[PDB]
Amino acid sequence: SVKLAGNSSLCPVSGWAIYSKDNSVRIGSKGDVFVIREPFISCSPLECRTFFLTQGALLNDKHSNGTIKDRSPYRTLMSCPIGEVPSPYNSRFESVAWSASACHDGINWLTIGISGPDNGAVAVLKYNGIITDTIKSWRNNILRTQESECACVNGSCFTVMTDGPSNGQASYKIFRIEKGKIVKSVEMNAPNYHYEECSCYPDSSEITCVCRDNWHGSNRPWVSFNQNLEYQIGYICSGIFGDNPRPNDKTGSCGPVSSNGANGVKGFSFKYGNGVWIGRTKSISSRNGFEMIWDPNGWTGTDNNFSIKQDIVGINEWSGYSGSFVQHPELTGLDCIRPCFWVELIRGRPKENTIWTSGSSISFCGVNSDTVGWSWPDGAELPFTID
Amino acid sequence: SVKLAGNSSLCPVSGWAIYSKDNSVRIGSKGDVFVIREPFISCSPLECRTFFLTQGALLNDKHSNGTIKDRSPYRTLMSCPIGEVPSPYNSRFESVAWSASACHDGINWLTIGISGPDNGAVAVLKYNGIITDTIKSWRNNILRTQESECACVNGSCFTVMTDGPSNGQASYKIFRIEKGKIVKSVEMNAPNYHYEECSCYPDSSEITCVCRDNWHGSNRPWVSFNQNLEYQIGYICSGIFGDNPRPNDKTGSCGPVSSNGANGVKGFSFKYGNGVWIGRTKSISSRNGFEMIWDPNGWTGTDNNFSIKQDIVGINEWSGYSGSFVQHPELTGLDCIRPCFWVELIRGRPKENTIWTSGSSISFCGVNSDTVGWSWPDGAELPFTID
Amino acid sequence: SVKLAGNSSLCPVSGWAIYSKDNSVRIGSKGDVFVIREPFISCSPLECRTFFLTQGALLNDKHSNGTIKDRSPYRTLMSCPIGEVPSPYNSRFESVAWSASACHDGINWLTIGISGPDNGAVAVLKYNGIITDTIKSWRNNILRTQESECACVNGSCFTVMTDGPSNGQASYKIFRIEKGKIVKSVEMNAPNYHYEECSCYPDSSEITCVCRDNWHGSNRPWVSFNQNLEYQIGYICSGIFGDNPRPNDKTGSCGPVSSNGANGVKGFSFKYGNGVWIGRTKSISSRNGFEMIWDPNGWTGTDNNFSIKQDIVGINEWSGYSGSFVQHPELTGLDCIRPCFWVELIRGRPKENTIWTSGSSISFCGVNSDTVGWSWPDGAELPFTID
Amino acid sequence: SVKLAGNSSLCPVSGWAIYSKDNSVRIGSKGDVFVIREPFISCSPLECRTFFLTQGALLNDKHSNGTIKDRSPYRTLMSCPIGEVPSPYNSRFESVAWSASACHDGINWLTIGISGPDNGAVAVLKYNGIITDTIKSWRNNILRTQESECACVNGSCFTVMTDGPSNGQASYKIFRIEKGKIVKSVEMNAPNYHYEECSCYPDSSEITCVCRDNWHGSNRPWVSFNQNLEYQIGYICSGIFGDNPRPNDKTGSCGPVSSNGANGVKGFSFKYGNGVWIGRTKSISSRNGFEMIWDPNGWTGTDNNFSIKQDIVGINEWSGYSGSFVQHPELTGLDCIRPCFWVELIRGRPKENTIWTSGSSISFCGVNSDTVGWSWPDGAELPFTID
Ligand SMILES: CCC(CC)O[C@@H]1C=C(P(=O)(O)OCCCCCCN=[N+]=N)C[C@H](N)[C@H]1NC(C)=O
Ligand SMILES: CCC(CC)O[C@@H]1C=C(P(=O)(O)OCCCCCCN=[N+]=N)C[C@H](N)[C@H]1NC(C)=O
Ligand SMILES: CCC(CC)O[C@@H]1C=C(P(=O)(O)OCCCCCCN=[N+]=N)C[C@H](N)[C@H]1NC(C)=O
Ligand SMILES: CCC(CC)O[C@@H]1C=C(P(=O)(O)OCCCCCCN=[N+]=N)C[C@H](N)[C@H]1NC(C)=O
Ligand SMILES: *[C@@H]1O[C@H](CO)[C@@H](O)[C@H](O)[C@H]1NC(C)=O
Ligand SMILES: *[C@@H]1O[C@H](CO)[C@@H](O)[C@H](O)[C@H]1NC(C)=O
Ligand SMILES: *[C@@H]1O[C@H](CO)[C@@H](O)[C@H](O)[C@H]1NC(C)=O
Ligand SMILES: *[C@@H]1O[C@H](CO)[C@@H](O)[C@H](O)[C@H]1NC(C)=O
Ligand SMILES: *[C@@H]1O[C@H](CO)[C@@H](O)[C@H](O)[C@H]1NC(C)=O
Ligand SMILES: *[C@@H]1O[C@H](CO)[C@@H](O)[C@H](O)[C@H]1NC(C)=O
Ligand SMILES: *[C@@H]1O[C@H](CO)[C@@H](O)[C@H](O)[C@H]1NC(C)=O
Ligand SMILES: *[C@@H]1O[C@H](CO)[C@@H](O)[C@H](O)[C@H]1NC(C)=O
Ligand SMILES: *[C@@H]1O[C@H](CO)[C@@H](O)[C@H](O)[C@H]1NC(C)=O
Ligand SMILES: *[C@@H]1O[C@H](CO)[C@@H](O)[C@H](O)[C@H]1NC(C)=O
Ligand SMILES: *[C@@H]1O[C@H](CO)[C@@H](O)[C@H](O)[C@H]1NC(C)=O
Ligand SMILES: *[C@@H]1O[C@H](CO)[C@@H](O)[C@H](O)[C@H]1NC(C)=O
Ligand SMILES: [Ca+2]
Ligand SMILES: [Ca+2]
Ligand SMILES: [Ca+2]
Ligand SMILES: [Ca+2]
Repeated sequence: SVKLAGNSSLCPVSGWAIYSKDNSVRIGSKGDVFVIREPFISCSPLECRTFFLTQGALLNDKHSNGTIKDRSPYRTLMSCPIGEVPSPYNSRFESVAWSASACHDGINWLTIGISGPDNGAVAVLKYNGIITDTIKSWRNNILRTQESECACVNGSCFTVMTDGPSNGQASYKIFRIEKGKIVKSVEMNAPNYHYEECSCYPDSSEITCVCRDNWHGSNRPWVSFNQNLEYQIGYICSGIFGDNPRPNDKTGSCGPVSSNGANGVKGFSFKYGNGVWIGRTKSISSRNGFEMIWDPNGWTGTDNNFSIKQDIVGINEWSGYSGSFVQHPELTGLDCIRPCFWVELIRGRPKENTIWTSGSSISFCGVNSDTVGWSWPDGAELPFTID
Repeated sequence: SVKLAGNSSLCPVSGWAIYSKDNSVRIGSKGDVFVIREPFISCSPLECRTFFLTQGALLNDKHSNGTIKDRSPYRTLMSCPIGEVPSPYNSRFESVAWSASACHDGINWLTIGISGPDNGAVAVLKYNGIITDTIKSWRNNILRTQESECACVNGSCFTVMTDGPSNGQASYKIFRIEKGKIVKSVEMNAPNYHYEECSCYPDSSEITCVCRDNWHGSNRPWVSFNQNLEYQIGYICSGIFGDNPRPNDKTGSCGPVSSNGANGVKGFSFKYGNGVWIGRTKSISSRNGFEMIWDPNGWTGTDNNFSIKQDIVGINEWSGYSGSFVQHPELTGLDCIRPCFWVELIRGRPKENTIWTSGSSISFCGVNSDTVGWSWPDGAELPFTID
Repeated sequence: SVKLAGNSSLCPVSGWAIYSKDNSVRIGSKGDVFVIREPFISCSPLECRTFFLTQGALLNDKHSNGTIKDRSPYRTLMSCPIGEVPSPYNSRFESVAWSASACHDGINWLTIGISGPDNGAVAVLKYNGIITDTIKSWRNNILRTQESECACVNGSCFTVMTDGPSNGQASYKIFRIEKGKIVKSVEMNAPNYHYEECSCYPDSSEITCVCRDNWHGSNRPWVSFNQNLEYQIGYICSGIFGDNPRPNDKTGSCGPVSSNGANGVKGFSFKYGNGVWIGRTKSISSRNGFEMIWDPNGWTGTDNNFSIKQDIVGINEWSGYSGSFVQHPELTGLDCIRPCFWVELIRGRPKENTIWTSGSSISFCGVNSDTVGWSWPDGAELPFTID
Repeated sequence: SVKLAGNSSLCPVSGWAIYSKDNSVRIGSKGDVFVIREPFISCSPLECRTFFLTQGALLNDKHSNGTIKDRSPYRTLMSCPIGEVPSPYNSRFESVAWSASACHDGINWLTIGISGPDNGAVAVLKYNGIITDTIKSWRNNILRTQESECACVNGSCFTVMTDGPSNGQASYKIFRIEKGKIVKSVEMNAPNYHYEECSCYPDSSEITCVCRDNWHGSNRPWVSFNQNLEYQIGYICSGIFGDNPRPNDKTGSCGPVSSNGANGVKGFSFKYGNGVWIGRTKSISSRNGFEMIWDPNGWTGTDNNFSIKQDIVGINEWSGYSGSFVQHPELTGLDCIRPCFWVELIRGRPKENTIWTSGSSISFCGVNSDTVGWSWPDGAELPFTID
């Protein structure tokens, strides 16, 4: 076992090849499948796993009732092999959690699970499944984290947490973690910015996080930092607006775009110099569709001009959260960090007539070979028997 | 593989971080989950497992009928990874048993499973799943043991067994076990004491057991011993009374507290010099709630004064048995033996209107970092379909 | 990996300690559990497994209909860890089979699965799951084998097969198998003997098989042989008659006891010089109860006098087949081959009002420490929903 | 780990011994079993696995509705151990796919999964579960592949893909793949030939593929090639016609036999000089029965004369696709490549009155020891509850 280096740059990619699909909701009609949301993928140097927040309940059972609710003492962070349905028969228990992150440093898994009251939640950090640290809410207002993988470089792993309002100014901290122990943290000085649910990836020994402004931004905020937590902040400048909801595409801003800026969805993007690969919903107003868009000047430039779109989920189909995950050279044998992404396909409440909310997932990896657009949606027929 | 040393002292702890939650009863509404009681956790130098006594039946099936009953030829000791629901698809078979213990010496698992008639029960000891010894009832009155992990030091493991009445004087024996073979035993000379269901942990090469006085004590008895089975006995002196039922807190005794002393619940406590960490129910009269209390003078002093309470399960929620488990330095990389605990959350009979009784579990580990009180209860909605 | 020696003698045993119980039928009321019969246990130098003949169907499903029937193209030999219920989620596939045997030589598993028409059945031999030999019926009348483990000594494994009538003289062959290849066979010259379903175990470099005379013997036939297949034959002489059905105990014979001799049940016994440990049903007329009896002169002497009985299953409870299995020194660390046994607890047809027949299992290992009699029966409540 | 050589010739075989049977459809009546079709087997140097295209749904659940349909975004390539039922609790996720292939080079698994639109489908190649290449449709008309294992020789693996009409001339390409990367491809110049769903096996360092002519041939086309993709083409000359549908046996042709040539079924055959082992349906008009036929002159000669038939599935029972798989010397310890085959037993639509279509499987391996004909059919009773 050797620590992941994380010093190479992101692989160049022309399109996105399909990597996995679990069909969780379709299978959970009959099989014993957890009610989940906030899924994400992360890889060790030997496998990729799907992590997820269960609701302590199965699909099509009465305890799925009320699962629109975000935070309870029943929620647990669990994981299973990528592409398999999350069941009690194939899932590893990770942590008690209603917000989470996880990543592998090359030697062992770090998991981060936040539970406890809204006014005093505690993140429990584990390394190889042993508790190695805790951090308690410093603003007493829903201490919360990425809902996607943390990022590792040279034996350290990194994450972002938020505490305070989700509809106004809050407080955002970056953490350096070594063998599950917090060895440094910094509070970002980011007045008028809003960071939620960051998608963070390593690139050339530094971390780049693309997050969600749930306050007053329909473009996405970003924070980038090196191993010592020296950080910079901005918003993606492209007029191909990344959040949901958002306005129609038009001239962008390098600061938060107020139009349709309140609310949001977890997302990601990958920076390539001045260019950006953006994943987003197809609808400007709800969690429908998914597409990947290459804007060669979109990280730093404000026009609404792009060079490539690839369809992922059709406009009339349900999408949800999305996030980055990477495959490092130690896993792939490549000379670059391979970028991949996942999409959560949310079914049930609030859009559909059910007692429950749950999701399935799809994922893709970036390649420089031929790809195609299509739609790979959830495919379950709702409502279910229990509804 | 190397034997666990067990020579370091208990880690200092300021609070209890949440470690696991299985949601067994909620999941067993639909999934194939064993009817269980008497769960406990124990760790090897590589993983922690949940051990439990099944009823040879699944939740929501007719064979769960009558599972208030303690002893039958259908009960088996099985185990699964911590935090996973106990199913026939993820559980390792250990022993035929209606009372049990288990622990790992650093090389292999010892399990102890008692079965047979009330007038002549036999404990079957296994090391790495091979039968290595038996011990038969010496009082012909329900030979029985810890219902939690045994404790290992320097290649030997240790347990306590009781035979005789549960409402009067009985007989209590301590055993030293090496590779599943009993190499020494002693009968404790403890007139007017009652020991049931001991929670035993290693600390500085000696074993400390905190047990249940089911006869006439609402504080908890203790027995401590070294590897040669030279032992001392007492009761926890604190007026923060540890058993359930019990009286309201008041001046304690270093002997059995007669008030509300009959009956009891399995529990634990950790000794730190003159101080004690006590886990107990919140109700004085039934198995409701759970809390951890630090009394800095409570091992040896009789006042009802404490310095720290942390809530675990709310007063209006069902609790049940609780027990110690430790994580040794060989597992954690620490310089001390880490104390942890589990709580059984009992659902069904006798408190609820069901044909069945079963439990889920929560667990916590001691840390010297920030923690919080909350309630993490079972969460199943009873009755079930089968009722 | 090293070949099992099989050169030590059988461990001396005073009684039988309980080793496993699966509760298959009770669990299969709800869980996904195979309809099985003809279970047996066998151990490698690392684990013990339960082998069984499935009916290609689950309990409580319509395809369990008609499972009184012995031979079909749907039956498969599968295995799972000892004490676990045989499900499609925990069972390894071994062979297509309606009669079987299996054993581990110290390096790999041999399995033997017989399938095909009654007039031309073929045994398929596999070593480490690769087909290594076949043997075809030589009498065109239900080629069939042990339904329990084969026996290994010094890199060779041994079994017995029968072809011809089950109610008259048939033909019986002994086979020596090396890495799944038949290297020698002999036809036993045994006029007026009947051998079915042999329970064969190694002892002092030789194999002893105790079988079932389904023709005209209520005591059990035996055949013993060395590695070169030089063999001797006899019947257990004790008047503690071993088969079911049988007469009440009285003076025995060293030849087949005609009284109630037609029909039978698979069984076993262990030879200790002139003495014998006999396992048998408690009823003389049906598959009810189980008990172990030590007769110190019963291998070679004809009196109905015994020195020890231990109860296993009560007289009013269903039993079924039973068989030997051993644990060699390479597994246990002992200086002798440890004798163990299993009992099949048959439920459904023909004794009960169901569409189906299936079994659960119990097992025990011989020890020289304290033991007790009891009853550990199946415990399912019939009929089931599907009936 | 060492690359498979693939330089020895095919083992000589006199008959086919039964290797596995899963009973998937029978078990899926109650258990949680995927709706599948297009199953196939492939082996590593350590195990054999069943690969299959799921429909993202379970048997006896409403999402099995409409599963006669071939191509959807819900279909996934998954695998499980040979002989086990394909469930979400025992199946490894491989790829998103509605057409597939897989094989092991001695070091790692290659999988090939085709998904996307009919007018632009993309094959995603993975080596050890990491995406290593893609190939996009070059004729924009259902890019598609073997539905059975690819073939490996000396660190390279080989497959055939088709793009264009299934009822007229299409385009056929052969690919050489090294560690999941396409290192060479060639378009076969095969005017008036039709290649679908090739069964390809290694033999003496070359690959032989026997396929399906869905255009105008009731005998089977073949293509053989060496590692550099120098290829030859023909049709099996025997008058024992291999496809379904077909005419009654009569004088054959070395070119496509037009009589009943439209449509087809995936199949295989093994070449032994001028002779051929043919597997085929028993019915000339539908997917009923299965039999193996040795024609000692049938590869190159046109008579309808044969030397050996062995029955596999009875004339009145449902069959389906069939395919080759091999076991190399590195797995078996033999000096030749062992030929084996599988049969898909298709149940449901279009032949039966159900909402769904799914299959079970049987397999056999070639031996030079005694064998027998029989019928090992699916055995499920249709319709099911959901119908
Ligand atoms: C902004 C970050 C964060 C601030 C607490 O909130 C996150 C947002 C979401 P999100 O998917 O946007 O929520 C959908 C709400 C649907 C409301 C429907 C109303 N109908 N009814 N009843 C889910 C997350 N688990 C949640 N995180 C935590 C930790 O709770
Ligand atoms: C005191 C130790 C021991 C002495 C035999 O009894 C233990 C106590 C308990 P406990 O949880 O306190 O029992 C709850 C009784 C509820 C009675 C309800 C009445 N309604 N009805 N019908 C469970 C344990 N398995 C049991 N051990 C064994 C070996 O049987
Ligand atoms: C004697 C050896 C052998 C000779 C073929 O027969 C064995 C005997 C039995 P056994 O348990 O004794 O059978 C119970 C019969 C119950 C009949 C009930 C009648 N009611 N109805 N319908 C099971 C075995 N699988 C069977 N072996 C094979 C290979 O078929
Ligand atoms: C010829 C190769 C290929 C050309 C696209 O078609 C293959 C043929 C079959 P096949 O088993 O022959 O199809 C059975 C059709 C039954 C029709 C019943 C009509 N009733 N209704 N509604 C299955 C395969 N998945 C399919 N491959 C792909 C990639 O779709
Ligand atoms: C990353 O570090 C490795 C190991 O020293 C080195 O070979 C490589 O050049 C670095 N890569 C980049 C892209 O900087
Ligand atoms: C869901 O919860 C509501 C409100 O507590 C209740 O009225 C309803 O019956 C529940 N439904 C189910 C299926 O449990
Ligand atoms: C990586 O960490 C090592 C060891 O802590 C440190 O000495 C070094 O500066 C770091 N290397 C890089 C390339 O950032
Ligand atoms: C326990 O033993 C180890 C190994 O000899 C030693 O380093 C350590 O000091 C001991 N610890 C204590 C706390 O006594
Ligand atoms: C439970 O057992 C009782 C008493 O034997 C019986 O009357 C009742 O019907 C049973 N219930 C179920 C669901 O089996
Ligand atoms: C531990 O056991 C060893 C070996 O049996 C013994 O010699 C020694 O006294 C013990 N050590 C301690 C530290 O108790
Ligand atoms: C069996 O063989 C071993 C190894 O040579 C030897 O030590 C032993 O004496 C033999 N045992 C008996 C009981 O013959
Ligand atoms: C069992 O089979 C019989 C006879 O074929 C049939 O009449 C009966 O309905 C079947 N029962 C079930 C539950 O399938
Ligand atoms: C065991 O097998 C070996 C090797 O085939 C042989 O030489 C020897 O005679 C046998 N030994 C015993 C103790 O039977
Ligand atoms: C295949 O290669 C091996 C290894 O060099 C060699 O021993 C063998 O003769 C070859 N086999 C054939 C049948 O050509
Ligand atoms: C199957 O689909 C058809 C057509 O969409 C529908 O009318 C029918 O009810 C469905 N059946 C089930 C069991 O879902
Ligand atoms: C096998 O591959 C090697 C290495 O690429 C090559 O040098 C050789 O020609 C090939 N050998 C055979 C026997 O085809
Ligand atoms: Ca926003
Ligand atoms: Ca008490
Ligand atoms: Ca008889
Ligand atoms: Ca054709």
